[PDB]
Amino acid sequence: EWQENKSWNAHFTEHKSQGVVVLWNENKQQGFTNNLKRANQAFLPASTFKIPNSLIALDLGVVKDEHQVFKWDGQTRDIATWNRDHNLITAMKYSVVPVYQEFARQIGEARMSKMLHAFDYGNEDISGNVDSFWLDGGIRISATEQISFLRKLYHNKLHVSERSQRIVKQAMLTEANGDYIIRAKTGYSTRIEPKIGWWVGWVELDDNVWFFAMNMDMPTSDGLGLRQAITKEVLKQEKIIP
Ligand SMILES: COc1ccccc1-c1cccc(C(=O)O)c1
Ligand SMILES: [Cl-]
Repeated sequence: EWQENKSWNAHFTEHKSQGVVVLWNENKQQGFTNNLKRANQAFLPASTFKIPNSLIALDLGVVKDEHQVFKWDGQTRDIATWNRDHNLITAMKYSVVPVYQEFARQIGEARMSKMLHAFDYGNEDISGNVDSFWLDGGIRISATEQISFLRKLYHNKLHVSERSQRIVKQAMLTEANGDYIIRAKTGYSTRIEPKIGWWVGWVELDDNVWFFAMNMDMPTSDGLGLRQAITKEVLKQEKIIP
């Protein structure tokens, strides 16, 4: 069942923005969103693709574990945190595209395509360059499809090993305190219009889990912090977090 709550639009408009938040109550199997249409519109996944990419790299042995060091290639890039060595944990934390581009090359087109189909991930279309298709190729995924994929990951139901799924969920760890745990991944899509920011993941409570997926218009990098800020305002309004 699905319910549309347009009152959340206030959280976007008060920030002169537009977007969608989708929430899923796992216990009650009920979904909530401010915009049913946009919840089902398909966008480039951008760095949210690091979730499936990590799973595939681990399950194929391209990545041994979360400690393996991927050495900086020595090319100075405009994002300072990328000009350093990384492991899976820090590569996720800092959305280190060049590390995941190498993952994709080693995975290869054939295995990547098969695995995304097994994951039922978005439109499952890797058309484009194997090392950038999630940034400017043909792959697309909606906010509701992100939730479906994330629910499988949470339950270890994706068609990779349990170990691979546990490692990626560890690497998704974003926030934890005495009230909740958030495992999530941000995304920032600029190469194909409309430019958007993503935040997808879930909130673990003592007795329930709330999956979430949001995207919003992102004409400049100035508003990136609104991805988390708007989501949490919705979570607070729905009394999911204090
Ligand atoms: C394509 O990443 C960027 C492009 C332009 C400006 C900043 C970034 C950036 C770099 C790393 C993480 C994030 C982020 O999702 O918060 C954003
Ligand atoms: Cl953990």
